[PDB]
Order: sequence, then C-alpha cells, then structure tokens
Amino acid sequence: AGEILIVEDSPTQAEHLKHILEETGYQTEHVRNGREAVRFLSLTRPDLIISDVLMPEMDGYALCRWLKGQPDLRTIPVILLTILSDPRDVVRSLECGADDFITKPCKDVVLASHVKRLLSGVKRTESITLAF
Repeated sequence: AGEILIVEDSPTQAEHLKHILEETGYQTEHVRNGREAVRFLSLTRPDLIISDVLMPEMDGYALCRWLKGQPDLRTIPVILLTILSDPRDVVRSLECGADDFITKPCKDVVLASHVKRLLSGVKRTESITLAF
C-alpha cells in the first residue's frame, strides 16, 4: 500500500528512486517528463508524486502549478526535487506550490521520511466520482 508516481528524465536516477521506495514497501510508476505525467494522471491516481525539475516539454515547476490547478488532483502530495543555485530557482520553487521541497544531492533517509510523513497526512480522507 502506497502507489507513487516518479517524474524523472534520468533513467538511472529514476531507478534509484524505484529501488529505495519499493524496498520500504511502496509500489511505484515512472514517467519521463511533466507532459507524460499529465497523460498518466488522465487514467491513474497515485497516492503521491515525486518530480524533478529539469525535464523536456513540461518541467517540474510547471507540473506542480498544473496539479494544483486541477480540482481532483490538487490533493495528491507532490515532492519537488530541486536544485537552488541562483535566485530564479528560489522564485520558481516558491511559486510552484509543491507540498514539499528536497534539494538534490539528498540522503535516502530524508526522502524516505518525507514520503512517509506526507502519506500519513493523507490518511484523513468510491469507484465513481463526479467532476461537477
């Protein structure tokens, strides 16, 4: 129990995220950019999303802004994996509206506890639901 969508362009980094999250017991799915995540979320609802920033088509900031715009999807917790190397990085992060920020190079332990914490938070909420 725990279905997590990983949004990551680097195949090896995606794999590392796959390893450490499945080892703690989550089921995971992988997508390469934000636009693919949109296509995924048309059919499937994950419990949590982890997105990197740098990606083709639709970057992680843009995906977060989009997710928080959608009335049924805004509730899914998003972790932004980000690198803050200049003031524009800080501004883009502050505006994207992710639920959690983790800067790259990170400890697996920290990523682990963040996922856990955010997922214990959404244990306070049907086959058919109307979108109106």
